[PDB]
Amino acid sequence: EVSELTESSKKNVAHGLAWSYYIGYLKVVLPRLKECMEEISRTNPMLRA
Amino acid sequence: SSPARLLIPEPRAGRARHAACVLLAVCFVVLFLSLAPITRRVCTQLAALQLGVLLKGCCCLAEEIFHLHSRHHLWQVLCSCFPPRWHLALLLVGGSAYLDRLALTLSCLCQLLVLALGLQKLSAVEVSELTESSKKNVAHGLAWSYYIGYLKVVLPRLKECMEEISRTNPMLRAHRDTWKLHILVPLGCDIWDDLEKADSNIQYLADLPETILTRAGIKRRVYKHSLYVIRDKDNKLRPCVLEFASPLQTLCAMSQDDCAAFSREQRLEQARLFYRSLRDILGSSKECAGLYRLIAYEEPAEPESHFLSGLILWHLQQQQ
Amino acid sequence: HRDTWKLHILVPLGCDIWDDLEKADSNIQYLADLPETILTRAGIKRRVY
Repeated sequence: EVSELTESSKKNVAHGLAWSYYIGYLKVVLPRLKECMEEISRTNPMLRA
Repeated sequence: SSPARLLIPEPRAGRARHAACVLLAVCFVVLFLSLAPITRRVCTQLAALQLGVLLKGCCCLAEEIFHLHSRHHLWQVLCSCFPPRWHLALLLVGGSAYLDRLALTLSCLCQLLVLALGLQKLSAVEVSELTESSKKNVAHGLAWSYYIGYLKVVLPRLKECMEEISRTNPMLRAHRDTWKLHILVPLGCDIWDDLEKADSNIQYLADLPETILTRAGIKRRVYKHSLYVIRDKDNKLRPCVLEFASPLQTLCAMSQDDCAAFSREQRLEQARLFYRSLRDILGSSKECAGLYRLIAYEEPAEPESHFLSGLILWHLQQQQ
Repeated sequence: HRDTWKLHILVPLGCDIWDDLEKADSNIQYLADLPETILTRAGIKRRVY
């Protein structure tokens, strides 16, 4: 029964989109943000504020 | 407080069991107010209600006999069809039989008539709970995301890319019936970054540099595909356009994470389901009518150093 | 300040050039420096904006 329930629903796309977005983009671009912004913060006082 | 307003549906608190328990306590309290042989009738009715799941399991195994070889390969089929909480049902049936067959006949008649008519179905609450409780069903989402993001934007623009490639070197102009992108989807999760290293007979022929640029999350289109040359036997050489499935790398990275708690058997099942979903999605499409050929293989137990090359050569031969 | 809307050019009669002009004198400090990439395609330099 549980196997048929998993197979039949072809529209459970939310979990797939969430995990795909996470692994593909956020796990690889998020950590290198503070270091990428500090260099601009060195010359722009507005970002430093 | 908040300019907007959100009502996030937090999951069920599971207080239905508490309501059932308090109702049962109320029933016991009522029975206390205002006898012994009625326990036999209660047990017989419990056995009559329990034999329904036994009938359902028998029917399920009768239907799963053909899928036995494909999924379970004899004990596994009956283990899957029958819920493990069935020994007490057999005990109740045996006790009812020993205590006493018209009653059993009418009880089983009613049970299997209800089962066959299919008037007992699932309401919205339980199906929604099952939908939102199974956290790991990324197969369909990954298939749809892959198709929309990649396969619906580069497959139509495949004739012109290879046309300029053939303009650069007319070698692949001779082969015109194999002008479609080949996709490799191993049922495991291993992915080779240097496909020339996976097999000794696969060698590059043309790979022009290209930069993949994303501006605020918007990915730029890909205008180049890597052309290869699979060495046949000492008769000729054949070119190809080869790719791997990024969602399989997604499954691999999911399995690597500790917080995901994603195992190996689940990974295999999800990979097979993703393969089936992608095949069914591409089968009923229009833009990608015949501009693709996806190859699914399971790595063999015996060590073969030229397995993939032979498989793709066979796919090319049937392609012709 | 509207009457000082013109580019200033420093030409020392020697040849010393400071890469960080904020370090040449203690009273010169940045106010705005947005990132920009200088691209030359086959010797053709892109305009500076």
